[PDB]
Amino acid sequence: GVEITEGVTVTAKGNTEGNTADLAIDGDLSTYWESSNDYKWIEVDLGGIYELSKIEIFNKDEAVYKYNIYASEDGENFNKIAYKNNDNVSDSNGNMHTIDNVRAGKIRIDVVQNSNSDRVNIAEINVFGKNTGESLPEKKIATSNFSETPWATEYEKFNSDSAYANEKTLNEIKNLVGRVIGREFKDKFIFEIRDQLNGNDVFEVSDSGDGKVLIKGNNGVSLASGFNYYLKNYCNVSYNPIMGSNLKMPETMPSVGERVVIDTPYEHRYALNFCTYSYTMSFWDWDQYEEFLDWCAMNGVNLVLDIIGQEEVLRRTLNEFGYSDEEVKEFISGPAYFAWFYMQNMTGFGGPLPNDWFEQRAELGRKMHDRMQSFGINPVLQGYSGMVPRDFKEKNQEAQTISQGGWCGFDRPDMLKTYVNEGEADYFQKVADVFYEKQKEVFGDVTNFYGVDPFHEGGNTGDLDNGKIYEIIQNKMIEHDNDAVWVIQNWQGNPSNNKLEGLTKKDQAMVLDLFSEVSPDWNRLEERDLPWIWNMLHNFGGRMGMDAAPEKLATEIPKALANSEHMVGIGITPEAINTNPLAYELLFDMAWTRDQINFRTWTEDYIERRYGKTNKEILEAWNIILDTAYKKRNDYYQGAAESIINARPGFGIKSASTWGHSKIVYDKSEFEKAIEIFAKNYDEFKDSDAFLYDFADILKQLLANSAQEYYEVMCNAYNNGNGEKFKFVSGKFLELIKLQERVLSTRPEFLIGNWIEDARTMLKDSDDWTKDLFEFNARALVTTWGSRNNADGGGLKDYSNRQWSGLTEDYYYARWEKWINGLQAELDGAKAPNIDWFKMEYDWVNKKSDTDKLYPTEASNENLGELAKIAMESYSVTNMDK
Ligand SMILES: CC(=O)N[C@H]1/C(=N/OC(=O)Nc2ccccc2)O[C@H](CO)[C@@H](O)[C@@H]1O
Ligand SMILES: [Ca+2]
Repeated sequence: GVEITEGVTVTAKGNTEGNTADLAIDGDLSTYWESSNDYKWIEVDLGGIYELSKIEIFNKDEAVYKYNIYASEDGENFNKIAYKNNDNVSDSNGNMHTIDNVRAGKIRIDVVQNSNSDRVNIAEINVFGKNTGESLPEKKIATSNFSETPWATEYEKFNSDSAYANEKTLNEIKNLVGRVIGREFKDKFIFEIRDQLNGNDVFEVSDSGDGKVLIKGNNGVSLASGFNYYLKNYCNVSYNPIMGSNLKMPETMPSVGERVVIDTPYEHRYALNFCTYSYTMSFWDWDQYEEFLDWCAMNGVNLVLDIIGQEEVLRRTLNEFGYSDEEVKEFISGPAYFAWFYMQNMTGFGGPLPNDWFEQRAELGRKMHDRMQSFGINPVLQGYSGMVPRDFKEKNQEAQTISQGGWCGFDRPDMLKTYVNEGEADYFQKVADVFYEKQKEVFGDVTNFYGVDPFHEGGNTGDLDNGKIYEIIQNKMIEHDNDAVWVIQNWQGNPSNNKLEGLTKKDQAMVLDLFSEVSPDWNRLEERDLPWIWNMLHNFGGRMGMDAAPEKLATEIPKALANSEHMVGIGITPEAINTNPLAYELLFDMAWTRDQINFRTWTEDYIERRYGKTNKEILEAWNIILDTAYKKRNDYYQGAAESIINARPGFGIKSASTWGHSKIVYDKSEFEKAIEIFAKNYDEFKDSDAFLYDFADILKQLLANSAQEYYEVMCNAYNNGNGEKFKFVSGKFLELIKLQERVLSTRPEFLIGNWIEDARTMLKDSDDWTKDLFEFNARALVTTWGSRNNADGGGLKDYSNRQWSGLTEDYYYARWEKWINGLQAELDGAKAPNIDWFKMEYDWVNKKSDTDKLYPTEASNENLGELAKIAMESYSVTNMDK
């Protein structure tokens, strides 16, 4: 050994009674620790630093277990030293793991799998090593106050000094040019501040007289919109840092000709759903955020949801009410779940966050507010409605809370009673006062716009009056910022008129009609004289598929402007920004007109600048897309139609996610014609990346569509009990998925490995524990979402399903192959079992890039034209009989 038989202790973050953590180290094989929740790990302190040579683990039974062992010599960093990932059963002899004489004062054992239960266990753990004579070192989470930073000095300088602020802005608009099209095009522009045009945001583009482009605008985003206007209408250039670009500039800067002056009737152009921060932006670095804000300003956006670094604000707030930093970390979710954590739906899951997290994200948020200030983009910060942890009373006995029940199998945080009786302590007032103060401490006065949404998708209003709740929440927000505007989401008829009528100051609230392009609900808001924004939702969960509503955008936005007195803006509220760039380009365009436009000729113009060129055939393919996947519909529907490939296998499947659809409302063979045309023009257009993007989009749409048809043939073949029929069609079905995987390999944005690597690398000098945990977050979100009770009982299984390379191969295909094998076995042998899908899915979720399989961050050289012809030939609906 030698075995460390003394001074060793252990902690855990949950257990089923009375299977406490100490039962893992009590020398007794008949006693065990057992997990109760999603913290499936224990932490052994060794009473000093040892050089470990061996670690021995015993489980309570003969099930197959999988786990990862991490160690620390500094008490801060936990690095992986051992793991079990083989399918061998536990037995009476235990598992012995050799350690490379690694210095360790603490150990973590994360038992990520148990073949017999959702719940995990360690009966005993023995650690063998050589005592170093040393002891683990002492360090507390500490963050800077905004006012004490270079950010505050800069922020105030912009605020007080007009000439400085203008210089800063103009220089930023110029840096934007250098980032977007290249440094060599920067001095080809002259940027000027002008006034508003009758109280409206405005830009101008004209010729300087010496071959440069002169652009005027009342602020940053107006300038960047003039820049984009020039690129789009004169340079035939189209920028989308997420969904494909044409950035090929002419040899000479083209002349503007006659001067243009373009204003917008809208006070706000809005961007972001709480969900975007999770489904898309979870693992974004500053570079990705910088890109995004350039694209924002260029698209006219001046109002943007901002929850970056809100974990520090909450930490400082909770610290005042009896919570340690560790307890705060247990409250807050992991980095993929902030959407539903800030919307009061869930706690804990994916966590705990590393100690490093707090400072890094406060800094990222300060960085973002600096650029936003330069552009004149208002962030929407956080308001406070009463959200507290479920043990808030234990720590603050006089506090009055309301249990909020569950959300999709998760426990919702409590909610402080917004008001109490006389003679009762008012903890809404105490905690709200701290919250707004700590939010100032972390970021300063950066905005008058605050977002909070009590009772989002459920909860419980207890004994309280609905209107009185919304009266007090607003009054309190205005208390700490007299100019405050409470940004309120409008989702599925909530908040009701009765909550909304509680708003005593209508000017200081702004309601986001979240789903205005499928299900508008602004009439109720307009009738109550409430300022409101018209929003395109479009995207649910980052689910992919050809789908957009260009005609409604072209018509309904200007029509709403004319039919109303309280529409203060338009915007986007997608759950992910990863799909259908047409929709988002058209919506932000609709801000700069009071008249309806022609969606058909708009598209004709759009595709030319996107591909860099156009022709008769490419146009007619896009008309086919407009006539099919993009055709105006009048039904209710959430998201693009879902692919059967991404569905949990079975009979009578009508979607992949619980409240989704797989119904194709257009003619499939008609849509396939677009792919024929794209393939026919491939060689001419392959120099365009945005063309390849769209080709991959419609081609993977073609194969999703045909897969559905093939699935029904093979289902009919089994239900008719033969047989070698089934083998054939089931085999052609799996072959189709293998072709799909090749299609998806062509796009960097469709690679699972990019999502995952971004998770593992988003902070620097992270230990293996943090990287592994963040990869858990990335895997789980796009698949099971949560654990068994969240995936199954909760309805969240495959909610965020992705048509992604690697994921399709190792997860979607694998599910379908097992089920086929399957039915075949029976049809020949009998009979086919019930497959416990979650088990199989969570197997993949818990795999790690460094020990299991590293997914590529690099696209393939596969030929889409060629791939398209293979699709038309063998895997199409058009040729489906042959
Ligand atoms: C799981 C998830 O992300 N659900 C989101 C969500 N789900 O909406 C649905 O697709 N449908 C659905 C919503 C409520 C009840 C049943 C289905 O939309 C809301 C607004 O975009 C978000 O606030 C919810 O977080
Ligand atoms: Ca024991």
